[PDB]
Amino acid sequence: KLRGTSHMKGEYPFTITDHGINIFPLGAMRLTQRSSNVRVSSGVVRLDEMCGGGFFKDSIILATGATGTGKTLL
Amino acid sequence: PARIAIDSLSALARGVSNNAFRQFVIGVTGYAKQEEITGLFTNTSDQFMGAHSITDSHIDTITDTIILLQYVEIRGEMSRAINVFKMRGSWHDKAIREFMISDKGPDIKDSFRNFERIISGSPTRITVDEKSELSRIVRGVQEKGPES
Amino acid sequence: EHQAIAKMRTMIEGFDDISHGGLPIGRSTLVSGTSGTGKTLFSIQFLYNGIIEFDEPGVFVTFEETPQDIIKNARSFGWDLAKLVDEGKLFILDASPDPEGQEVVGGFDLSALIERINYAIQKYRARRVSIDSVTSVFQQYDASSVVRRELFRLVARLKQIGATTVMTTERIEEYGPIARYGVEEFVSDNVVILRNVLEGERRRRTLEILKLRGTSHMKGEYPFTITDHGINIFPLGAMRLTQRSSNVRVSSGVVRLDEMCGGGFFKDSIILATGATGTGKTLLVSRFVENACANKERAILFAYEESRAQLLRNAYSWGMDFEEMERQNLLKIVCAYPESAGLEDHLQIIKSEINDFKPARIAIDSLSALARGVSNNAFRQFVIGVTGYAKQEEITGLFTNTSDQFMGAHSITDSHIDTITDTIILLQYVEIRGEMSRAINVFKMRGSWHDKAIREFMISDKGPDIKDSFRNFERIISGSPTRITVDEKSELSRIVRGVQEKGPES
Amino acid sequence: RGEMSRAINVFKMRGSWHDKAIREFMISDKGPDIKDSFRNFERIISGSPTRITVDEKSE
Ligand SMILES: Nc1ncnc2c1ncn2[C@@H]1O[C@H](COP(=O)(O)OP(=O)(O)OP(=O)(O)O)[C@@H](O)[C@H]1O
Ligand SMILES: Nc1ncnc2c1ncn2[C@@H]1O[C@H](COP(=O)(O)OP(=O)(O)OP(=O)(O)O)[C@@H](O)[C@H]1O
Ligand SMILES: Nc1ncnc2c1ncn2[C@@H]1O[C@H](COP(=O)(O)OP(=O)(O)OP(=O)(O)O)[C@@H](O)[C@H]1O
Ligand SMILES: [Mg+2]
Ligand SMILES: [Mg+2]
Ligand SMILES: [Mg+2]
Ligand SMILES: [Mg+2]
Ligand SMILES: [Mg+2]
Ligand SMILES: [Mg+2]
Repeated sequence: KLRGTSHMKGEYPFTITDHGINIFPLGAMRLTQRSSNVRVSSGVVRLDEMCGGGFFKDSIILATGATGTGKTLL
Repeated sequence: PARIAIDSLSALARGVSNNAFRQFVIGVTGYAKQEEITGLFTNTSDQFMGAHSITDSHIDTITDTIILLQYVEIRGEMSRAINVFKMRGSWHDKAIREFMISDKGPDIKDSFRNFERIISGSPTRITVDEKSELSRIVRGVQEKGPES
Repeated sequence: EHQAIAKMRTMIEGFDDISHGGLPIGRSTLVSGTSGTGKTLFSIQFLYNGIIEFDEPGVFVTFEETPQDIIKNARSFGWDLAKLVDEGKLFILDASPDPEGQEVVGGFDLSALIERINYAIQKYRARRVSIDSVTSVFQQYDASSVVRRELFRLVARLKQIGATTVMTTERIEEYGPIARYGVEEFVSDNVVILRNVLEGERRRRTLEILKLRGTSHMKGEYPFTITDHGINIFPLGAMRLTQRSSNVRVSSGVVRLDEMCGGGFFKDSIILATGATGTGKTLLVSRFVENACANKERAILFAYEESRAQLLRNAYSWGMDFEEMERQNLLKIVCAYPESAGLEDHLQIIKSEINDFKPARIAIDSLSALARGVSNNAFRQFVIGVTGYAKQEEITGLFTNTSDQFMGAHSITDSHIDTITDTIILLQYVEIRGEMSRAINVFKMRGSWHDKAIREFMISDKGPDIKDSFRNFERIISGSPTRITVDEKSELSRIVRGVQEKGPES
Repeated sequence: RGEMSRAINVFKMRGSWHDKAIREFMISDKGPDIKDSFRNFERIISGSPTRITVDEKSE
């Protein structure tokens, strides 16, 4: 509590390092990430063609599959 | 870095609770999203073939583009296959392709067109009279055209 | 009203509903809870409101906080108790001990205090009274039996005086005893309990009325939030089922669909769009929000999966420029991580934003996003909320739900919200010849007729294209169909040879 | 054919190339005698296969 004002409610994980306390407001970060129309290769030209030209520079790419399928390669 | 990659988020979700994982993901995800860093995350589905869900941990939603690898039982042999399941900004291919791994790398060949139930890993080969119709012996209407 | 007890209005949002009218007049209500639970706000706000809406001067007794501080803090929400104390509408009565004190004084002071309070009320002609943390008073050196007697006295003098008091109290455990000494619970006329349940790192505050000696009220815990406006409770169970229903129609942003929908969605309906990840629920919503703007209506989009930036890249790639939509002051996008608050909070942020903008169309992209980690009973209860609000407000709704398993989903929703929604538009993948193809289906419409066809649809730069169904297919829902042909080649436009042209001319 | 026959397979080899076939294999006083694959079966992995015996192309 902070009699008199507002704040963020809940627990928050922080880490004691060589630079003291470091708290990560994993709920404070805002949904204002920058997004463009740029492309980038992958290391696989054909894959680049299937994806439509290439992975966007601004994005997250996920690679699923059973053990041994070859994500580590990609 | 301009590009970051984490091999097996599936490794990090070992033991740790779900909610605590999803939190980590959102974390390493958004920091890379706002900082202009392209990132490739690796997930290993606990069960080869027959996997009914993209990720056991249900992260698939917090992602932009999904690339999927999955074994396909073909004639007593375990072959790979790849699919750009989804991409938010682009068009991307909808063909579940085959692919070999060599000393050179990943060669993405064709799709399994003559099959059914591919996603289940153990597909059903099904040509038995390919698209040329029972008229491969074209009936016999064409018996008038050539003469003397 | 049929209630043997005449109640007084707190004017705190929804408390009155929960208490079926507000506090009983001439009695005392124990409002207790742990630390930072809302006690002092409630009390303060209880006096305030009686002052601003009924000109009912009030007396506020403090045992720990300083009279300067109760004023200082009270500005946080935007009230000037100062001025009120100036007009003599609010007398603050300081009973905090001193920074340079002694030891011993809690019985003849309880008598002196009663005699004190009687005065202030007599002098200010007050009708409302608060007593903050009586607990801290016996917190000098006492035991159960001495408290009960000393409370009883105060309460009894208060009721003889005819005052409608409110006493705050502390507890240690969120679910254990109600009060500290475990005696306040039985000497009060009414008991209001405030909790700040931790549970999974987040924090949820609820308000409960255990008892009102004399009347009915709303049983159980009810969520509430503290904001720049004070306390705010949501009677998620008091929300009656008497929402208006019309036969009007509204586009879906996509024509073919509309057809499929008997003629465009109902103005008064909750719309559910399920399907595997990547099926294009997001797309559809974008069109649904767009169309309202193309017709000059206001609509909000609450996105819990995509950034406001990305939401625009993709929206443009699908044609439809959201930029303008923001400019013409017709579309308003929100964006919020579900982990950036609890359900009680998100529910209100939505409502609020729904008021400051008066949408006609609302679209929450990914309810299954909000379902992350929450207990189903807590989620279902959220859904009912947003949904309900939207229904009783004539605001069409388009909700989105993503299924945990692509292809092979034996259920519309994993949270079984199915029956809350009025219309359902389904999306899924179809492994047709080594290829993942999209298929759209209008599963159910409550008031219309809607097509019963599982049409294939392809996504393009222009957007959604609704073709035809895989008639010659069995096990379609299986995700990976089987193809049986009694025909196919059948008419439609046989005539072989050279049927086409090419890019040159036709 | 109503018999519990074994099969071996190198599922994944990180460095090497390893064979991809699912090979039949028996056991005797000599040890493991790996045989041929089930080239003409479907759903081996599942355990309860299904011979294809495709009518070739049927001429
Ligand atoms: N030099 C190579 N030549 C042919 N095939 C190879 C070669 N190296 C690896 N492979 C094949 O690729 C697979 C290796 O998988 P990969 O390293 O891509 O990562 P993964 O499947 O995502 O994760 P993990 O390595 O833990 O299994 C092997 O199962 C094997 O069949
Ligand atoms: N403007 C505000 N907006 C949002 N929250 C606020 C605001 N002002 C105060 N709060 C919150 O309200 C709480 C204040 O509690 P309050 O002073 O009403 O009584 P209490 O915690 O029940 O008892 P005590 O006075 O002993 O702490 C704090 O926990 C704080 O986080
Ligand atoms: N410009 C485009 N052209 C062709 N297809 C596109 C285009 N944009 C997106 N798509 C397709 O639509 C999908 C994007 O999904 P969409 O944003 O519509 O929401 P969703 O699938 O319902 O939910 P989520 O995006 O959270 O997975 C991609 O996977 C892709 O196949
Ligand atoms: Mg692996
Ligand atoms: Mg690996
Ligand atoms: Mg998604
Ligand atoms: Mg306190
Ligand atoms: Mg207090
Ligand atoms: Mg989405």
